[PDB]
Amino acid sequence: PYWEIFTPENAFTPDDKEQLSEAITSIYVDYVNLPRFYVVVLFKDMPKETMYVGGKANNNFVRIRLDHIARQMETAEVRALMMTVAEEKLAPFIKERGYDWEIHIDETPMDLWRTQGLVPPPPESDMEKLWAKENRPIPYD
Amino acid sequence: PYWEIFTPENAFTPDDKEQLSEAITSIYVDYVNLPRFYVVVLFKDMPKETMYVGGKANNNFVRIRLDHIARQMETAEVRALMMTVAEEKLAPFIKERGYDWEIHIDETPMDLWRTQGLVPPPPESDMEKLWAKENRPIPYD
Amino acid sequence: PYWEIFTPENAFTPDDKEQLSEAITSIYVDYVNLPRFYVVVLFKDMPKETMYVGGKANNNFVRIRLDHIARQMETAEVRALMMTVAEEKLAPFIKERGYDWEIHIDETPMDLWRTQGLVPPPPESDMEKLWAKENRPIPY
Ligand SMILES: [Mg+2]
Repeated sequence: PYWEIFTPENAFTPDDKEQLSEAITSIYVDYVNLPRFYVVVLFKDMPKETMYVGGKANNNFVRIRLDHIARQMETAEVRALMMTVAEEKLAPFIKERGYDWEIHIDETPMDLWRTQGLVPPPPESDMEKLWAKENRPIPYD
Repeated sequence: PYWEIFTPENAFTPDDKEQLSEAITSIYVDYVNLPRFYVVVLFKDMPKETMYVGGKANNNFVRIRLDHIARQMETAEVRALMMTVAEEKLAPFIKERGYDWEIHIDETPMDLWRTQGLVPPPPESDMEKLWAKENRPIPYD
Repeated sequence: PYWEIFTPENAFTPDDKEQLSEAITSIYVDYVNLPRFYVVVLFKDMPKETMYVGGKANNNFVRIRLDHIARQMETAEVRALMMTVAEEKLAPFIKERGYDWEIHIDETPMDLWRTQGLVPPPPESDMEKLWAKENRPIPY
């Protein structure tokens, strides 16, 4: 997963970002058994007067966009659950701190993706489980 | 709509950005009566020697990328019209100020999107018309 | 092609960025005769404690994402070749300098794309060849 989180400048401390990125990572570890290192979260500070909503600056706004590469979600129920779980992980840092926020996901081709130069193994394969156990990309054939 | 506009550092004043984001919002309001707050425009300043076109730094270049989430464009005619209107709104700020520029759009899944933790209502629904009237996301069932 | 390259602060000098974007550009020029100016590379410096991998800051990490707009890659072999050649161009600047790195591609619709306000010509068309030779969008 590839997460971008656009925030007001200095909204989050390093400890905040660690805790939030840990919560996001736990989504994929708990629900999909993904290797932890698949989960990338990029925090991007946005100065005042750079984020515009409906033609007006919103300096109290967190905008989230992510790509899902590793898996495709095939049912309405699973797709709704992903959005629900995402909101649960985010709420302590965003909603409950008074920010406005919005989030969307795109699904991108699994075969156009490399990590440390390696082709990630098939979903739910024994090799994927090994990558998850050691939490690193291990060369294989 | 989710717009990213990468510009040279200090290309636009806060007033420029408000006027441009307003022009962008008007595309969607005028043609379909979309809720205004669906339209997000993110301005990102890029310092010199960070944007490379054909292998050479171009410090006079505005690159625009957007996601369409709320609606799909189903005919060639509508898709061409969208690009035409986009160029019209952009021209006073970009082309006419001597910038080089390029723009593209991706369409992403409508059902993997939440605003203020809420599921946006169906297109052309009474609830969508209410969201547009109040220009706020209102909880519903 | 639309490339975003996220790096640790001050990882690359202007000369580094010039050479790397030239290498990336050579992919499309050499293999498909794409117009050079189609290839855009954006470098984004990321300060310490802004890139998190598996819940921990990785301050030694280069993340690459690109969109392919102009054409689609229709076979497994071509799609694999693209990733292989990309890794080859990147290695002298990233892998060989000791960074961790990751890359992925999305394919976006050809007909929702304009450059200098113009409709790009059809792939492999006579007009595309003129755009490539002059390396600029020629009204037509
Ligand atoms: Mg896409």
